[PDB]
Amino acid sequence: CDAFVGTWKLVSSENFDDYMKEVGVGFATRKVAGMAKPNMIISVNGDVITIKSESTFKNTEISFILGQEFDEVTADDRKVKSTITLDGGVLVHVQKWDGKSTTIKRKREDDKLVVECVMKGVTSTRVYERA
Ligand SMILES: O=C(O)CCCn1c2ccccc2c2ccccc21
Repeated sequence: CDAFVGTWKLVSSENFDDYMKEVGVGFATRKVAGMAKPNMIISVNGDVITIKSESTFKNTEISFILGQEFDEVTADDRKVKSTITLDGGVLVHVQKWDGKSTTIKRKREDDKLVVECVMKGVTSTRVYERA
């Protein structure tokens, strides 16, 4: 994946509070996270992909190789087992913790980067555009 490379700003978000709630995010965290308009910076150095998220809420960063499981501390402080693959141009990211699972799909659509977050019956869609 490298059509994903760049700096991306959040411009729209749907159902993100519902999603965080379903994931188990406490109210105090949802409040600040929900108002957040993060900048997402994606870069690639060989087989290592780095995704940063910067906002007044929290700075986070993951570095990974496609198809190799890694430990992630999420923005909401979950300790999860993450695996990311590239599937028909789609970056598919699964987080597993406590017998639960959530999926984040990042895809390129026109000049948008579209992020779909799924937890149980809840689907949240977030759109980023180049900074
Ligand atoms: O990438 C996204 O836009 C949503 C998935 C990752 N993510 C955040 C990104 C920016 C700000 C807060 C959060 C957040 C909060 C809880 C869980 C996942 C989260």
